[PDB]
Amino acid sequence: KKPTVSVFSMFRYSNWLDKLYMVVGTLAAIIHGAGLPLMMLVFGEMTDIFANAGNLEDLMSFMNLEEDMTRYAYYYSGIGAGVLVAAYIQVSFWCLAAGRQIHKIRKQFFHAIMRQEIGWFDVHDVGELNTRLTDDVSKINEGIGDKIGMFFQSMATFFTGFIVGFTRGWKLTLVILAISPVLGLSAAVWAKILSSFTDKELLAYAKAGAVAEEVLAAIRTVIAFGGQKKELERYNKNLEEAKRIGIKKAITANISIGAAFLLIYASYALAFWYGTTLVLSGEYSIGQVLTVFFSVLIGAFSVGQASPSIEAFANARGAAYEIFKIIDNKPSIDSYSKSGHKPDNIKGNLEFRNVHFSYPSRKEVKILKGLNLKVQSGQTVALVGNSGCGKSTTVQLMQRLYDPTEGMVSVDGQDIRTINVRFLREIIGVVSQEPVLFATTIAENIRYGRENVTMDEIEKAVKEANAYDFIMKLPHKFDTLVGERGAQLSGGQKQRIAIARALVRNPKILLLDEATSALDTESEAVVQVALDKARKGRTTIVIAHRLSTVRNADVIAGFDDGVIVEKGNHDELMKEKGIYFKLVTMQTSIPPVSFWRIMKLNLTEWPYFVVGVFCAIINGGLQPAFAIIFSKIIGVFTRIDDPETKRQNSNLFSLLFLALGIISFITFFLQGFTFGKAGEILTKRLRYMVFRSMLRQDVSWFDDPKNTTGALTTRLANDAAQVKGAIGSRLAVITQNIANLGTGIIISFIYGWQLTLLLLAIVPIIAIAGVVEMKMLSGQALKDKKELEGSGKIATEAIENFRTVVSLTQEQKFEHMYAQSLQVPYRNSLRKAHIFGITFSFTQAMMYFSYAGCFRFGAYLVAHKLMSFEDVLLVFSAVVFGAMAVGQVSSFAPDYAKAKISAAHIIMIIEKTPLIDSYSTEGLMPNTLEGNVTFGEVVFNYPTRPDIPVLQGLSLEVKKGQTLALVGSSGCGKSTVVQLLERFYDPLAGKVLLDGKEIKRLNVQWLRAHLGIVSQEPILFDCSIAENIAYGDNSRVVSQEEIVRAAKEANIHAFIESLPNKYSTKVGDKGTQLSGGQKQRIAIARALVRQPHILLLDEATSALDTESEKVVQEALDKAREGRTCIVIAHRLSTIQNADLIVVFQNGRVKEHGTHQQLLAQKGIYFSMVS
Ligand SMILES: O[C@@H](COc1cccc2ncccc12)CN1CCN([C@@H]2c3ccccc3[C@@H]3[C@H](c4ccccc42)C3(F)F)CC1
Ligand SMILES: O[C@@H](COc1cccc2ncccc12)CN1CCN([C@@H]2c3ccccc3[C@@H]3[C@H](c4ccccc42)C3(F)F)CC1
Ligand SMILES: Nc1ncnc2c1ncn2[C@@H]1O[C@H](COP(=O)(O)OP(=O)(O)OP(=O)(O)O)[C@@H](O)[C@H]1O
Repeated sequence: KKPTVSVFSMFRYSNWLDKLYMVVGTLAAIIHGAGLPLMMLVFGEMTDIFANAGNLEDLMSFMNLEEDMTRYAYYYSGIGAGVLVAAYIQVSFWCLAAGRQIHKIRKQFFHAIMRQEIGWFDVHDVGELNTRLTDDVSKINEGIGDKIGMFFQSMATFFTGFIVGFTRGWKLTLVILAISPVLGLSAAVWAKILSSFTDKELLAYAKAGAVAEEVLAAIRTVIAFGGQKKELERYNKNLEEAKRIGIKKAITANISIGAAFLLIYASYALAFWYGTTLVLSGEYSIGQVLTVFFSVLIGAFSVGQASPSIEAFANARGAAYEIFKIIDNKPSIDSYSKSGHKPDNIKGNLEFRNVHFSYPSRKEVKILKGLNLKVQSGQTVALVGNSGCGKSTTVQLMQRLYDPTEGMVSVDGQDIRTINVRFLREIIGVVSQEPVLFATTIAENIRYGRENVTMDEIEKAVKEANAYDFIMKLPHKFDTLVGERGAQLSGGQKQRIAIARALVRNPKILLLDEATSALDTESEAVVQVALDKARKGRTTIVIAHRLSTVRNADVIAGFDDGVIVEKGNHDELMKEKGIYFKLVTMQTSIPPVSFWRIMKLNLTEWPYFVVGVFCAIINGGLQPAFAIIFSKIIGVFTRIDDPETKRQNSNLFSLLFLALGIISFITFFLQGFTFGKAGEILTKRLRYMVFRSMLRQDVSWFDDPKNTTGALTTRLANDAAQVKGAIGSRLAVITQNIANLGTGIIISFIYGWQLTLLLLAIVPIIAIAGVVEMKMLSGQALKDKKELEGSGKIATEAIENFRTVVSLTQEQKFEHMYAQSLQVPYRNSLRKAHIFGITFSFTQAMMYFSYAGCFRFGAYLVAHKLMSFEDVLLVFSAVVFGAMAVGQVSSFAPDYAKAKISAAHIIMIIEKTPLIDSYSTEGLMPNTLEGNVTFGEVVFNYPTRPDIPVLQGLSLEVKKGQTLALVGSSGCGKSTVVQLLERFYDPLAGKVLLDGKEIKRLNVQWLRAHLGIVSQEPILFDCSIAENIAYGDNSRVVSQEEIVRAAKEANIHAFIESLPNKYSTKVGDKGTQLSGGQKQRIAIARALVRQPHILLLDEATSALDTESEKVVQEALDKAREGRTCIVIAHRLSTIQNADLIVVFQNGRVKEHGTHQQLLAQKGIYFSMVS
């Protein structure tokens, strides 16, 4: 973060080869940059040879104009040969040196990250650390890459040009030197603008991007509450600012380039005026004036080309400071370490004694105050207590995830503090609540625990757990491919295979932490069976929720208020009547779009396009005008006239130069203004329409795997801003290229056809040379960050779940995987360095060889009296310099192909029409609904995978005032029925009624606004508390009285009153931290403001504590009252407070009856409640 680090300390991983590369690259760069200010020295003397003979011929009316020009053809070929070799060395060597140093840094930085222990990752954000690995290293690479050689080349050009200017003629050099600072400043500004191109500016758009992300991620709730119009309004309000910022950016860029060109042409005019004054006197010659002026001007404008390199180097140092800080940091308990104490046969005897512990982030407070245990081999320890006493702190402390501030922990006599770190974490097997799985196969995940394991032990471990049927029935058996972070598998299966993975390690001291994790009922029972199967000959500390499995335990340690007080088995705790007994009583592809359609999108802004095309014509018509004026101004001295006529003509031509500069600035500003405004308006309109279309489309469209939230926001952020490049930029590029190149070719053919025909063969190569130079100066080949995606995925999945990784003792494994994934792109970059170097060198050298070829043929033609020197200059400066300008213009513009590809998607999504339209005004909104929801033989299938049906003709019938309960396995039709009753999807078959009226003819907006729902998981908006609670009945301004009475009804109007600012806190962020109980209560409060006639809930309490669950449950029970409320919950939570129970079996209903019938009969419901 600090750029104040020594220059040479940056080059710390420099081998001998890298240092030799740097020195030879620097020498080659100094050589290469001395060519252009030297070609204007040969070009000056060549002009004198042509001009001197021209005076002699005119006086006589071309003897040695063909012999002398032979020598100067060699000089151009020599300078071109040097640039052919020097430029190859400069670009390739510096890129090779940087490509090698960064490879060491990238591997070494990942070595430091894995070395750091838990606690370092608490202070250092995992997201920020992941960002530094992928972006800061790239910043370093850009800083120490080709830009250093570019800086050396620019400085060499500056010094060589000024030396040549002073040596040839000092009088003219001083005049340009006086105005040199402003030229250098303008060049530096233009270079910084050019380098800061091709990177998307999302700082302005982030405001709207946050809203888009939150809406699209939570599209279910937005559709449920019918707030889509409000979200669209908010999105437009946010979009306006980004539109303004984009307009300003475009205007600034065009102003900068226009100022650069204006200064160039003004310098031309002043220098030529003073040069004519000198030449008429006789101090100088036309060739000497050309040499001095061109050399000094190139030198002055080249000192600004090195400006981006200095800033890049400073930023590289600043970004490398933190990376080097992490590298040289030594953890105290690092897993690597160096050997350590290691017993042969550790029997296993845990020991806690005076354990005082505090979390490093908040060490001012303490959680542990003297925990002490005496569990020996073969026993079992259980922990019971309230939420907040620190029942997982000891779990993390046992396997040396931290260090106790006071006291000691011992195992088998010896203290843990003197023990080999790898051995300890190897003998300590652990499981947690979340069964995190890696992207590799199930068998590969199993092998991840211990590498040197064959298939036989994996089979044994799977047999021990419960997977030898679940994975065998699945395709691909053991090697089943885990995809999309374990999308196929569900929670219980992941937990079972995580138990198997823990079994694979064959540990000696097991350690379970909240393994239950409320995995419904059957999954929970199976997990408990697997857990008890696992615990046979192992010292375990079993922390369990619901406090039912803790009954059977050798020592049920009572974790209450730090130091454990309650102790003993169930009978002793029952006699003592402590926290254990109390809580026990408590519990018991797309075809391309034609250019015409894309053009029609921005048709409403036609005047902008008209003015822009006119300005593009006037702007592109400037290079041939410059060629004509240059040829005329040199021909003024070529011919024999009287001095006064020469002076007057030269002054006229200088004024023409100044007028050209003024026109260039004006047209650049106007073209930028018009085209930028048109593009920004088009982008805003496209984003608005795409967002509206996305909101209108049904849930099935979002459920499609291609249409993910990330993909949709990427479309809305990138493609809707790239579409503008297929109309305005395309028109400007084509118009400018035509109006310069065609005009130059036509003018050249009129004045000379032989030389034009010869020069028409190098035009493609010169244009490609300009394109290559412009695509290297802007770093377009360096902003790319592809071919490292696999390594980035490995790094992310190893740094995000670093706790599981460090508990699994796998650092060398991930290090080697990262190195292997980095190996191939290293060699690819090494080859691409040479490829790019040779391409740049050849393309640059063609520009130097063109002089020799063109002027040799021109010498022949002039000798044989077929044209004049002025015509040769006109043809050259119109066919070659025009080609350079064509190549440069065609590169400083967005790519046309990607623009049309994005426009295809934009046009596809804009015109899309849904099935369940959410904007259909047609409807039959009645007076009052009695909430009679019935289902008849309804068969439904998911749209993404219409292969196995979910519903098999359900039959359902509910009257007003009756509370219906439905129970079944997890993932069954209950959630799908909830979705379908709200008309989220379309049933394939069956009928849905509502007070005798079919659901087809009911208005969608009326239905979704006529009832309220509570989501299975708590979903919250980042708006204020007042807005988040007023996000219920929309299209109506609500008062605070309704809000407060709903909060009172929801049993939440205590915590809100116990908060600063009351009903104004920024909910979902800052320090609100509602946990889960308060989130559920505020969600049901938001659902209660609408006063729905029918209320739907689905597993509100899923993974809450043993205290906040009761408050939410009683709030739900109170909220029902006289409403047609459907309820899905965890078994006895609300199943017995209802009236009728519905049983689901493979989607279709199984039995229908009251509680007494189902309980008395030996049915499935009795089976799962026995
Ligand atoms: O390609 C080399 C070598 O070019 C030649 C070699 C040999 C003979 C030649 N004969 C005639 C013309 C070029 C010749 C020169 N580039 C030409 C292109 N510069 C670009 C550039 C881009 C767009 C508009 C104007 C400019 C000009 C300088 C500049 C300043 C800062 C950042 C970038 C640049 C500027 F703003 F003033 C870099 C140097
Ligand atoms: O092709 C033109 C015009 O380019 C464009 C025209 C219109 C629109 C454009 N839009 C985007 C990019 C380029 C555009 C640019 N060359 C390249 C830049 N000059 C090079 C050059 C090289 C290094 C440093 C400074 C310069 C500048 C002039 C100069 C004088 C004598 C010999 C060569 C040159 C100078 F010493 F003062 C020639 C014109
Ligand atoms: N990442 C963390 N950084 C700092 N303090 C934390 C962090 N996680 C938890 N704590 C604090 O550590 C203390 C003990 O946490 P505790 O073990 O009770 O966590 P838990 O997730 O509720 O688990 P358990 O229910 O098993 O006890 C609490 O005061 C808690 O706020």
